[PDB]
Amino acid sequence: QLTTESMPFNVAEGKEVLLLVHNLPQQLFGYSWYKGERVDGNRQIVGYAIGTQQATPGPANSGRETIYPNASLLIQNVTQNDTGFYTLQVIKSDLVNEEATGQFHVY
Amino acid sequence: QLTTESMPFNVAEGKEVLLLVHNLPQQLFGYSWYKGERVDGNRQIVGYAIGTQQATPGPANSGRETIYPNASLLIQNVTQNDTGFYTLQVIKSDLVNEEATGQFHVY
Repeated sequence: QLTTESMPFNVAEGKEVLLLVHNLPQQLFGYSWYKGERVDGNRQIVGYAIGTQQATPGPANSGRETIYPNASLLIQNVTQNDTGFYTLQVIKSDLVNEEATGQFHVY
Repeated sequence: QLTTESMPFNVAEGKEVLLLVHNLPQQLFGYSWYKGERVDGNRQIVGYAIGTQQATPGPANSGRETIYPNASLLIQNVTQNDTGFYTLQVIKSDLVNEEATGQFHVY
């Protein structure tokens, strides 16, 4: 059920893009965003815990990523290298997690 | 740094194998074992919350696997088709997750 959408999909280099998160599961611990099509802690952008309400930057964090409590990912000042796919992992309390993947284009 | 290693790597058809998990990072949530070299909710074997102590079987559960508090995974009555890769995801509490992938063969 979990899906993500870009807003706007096509983004002008310089201003922001919003990756909305739809159909969030229930029973949640936190979120994890990754740069790419797969879940990879080596390319993790940010890790946010709901209970502690504090986010931790991953290896691929550029400082331009503000995360929202609904796991939505905002990227201000989009670079041509910020283009491509973005993967979200929603960590459920029963450790049976869910992942969605989205993308946006940059000119 | 989180690594795993099959023990033994070369397994006799029908016998047992253990995927030792060490270099475990402190401050954890729980574990998730997947069948394959990628983290993927459908090929999930087991999910374990270390504070609920609860262990929920995934869609890839064959009832031969057993996860331990030390995150290790043991597979009994090993068939030859199991020859492949297994991915453990260690969920931190800062939600910056670590992953290790194990390998074992059956002769």
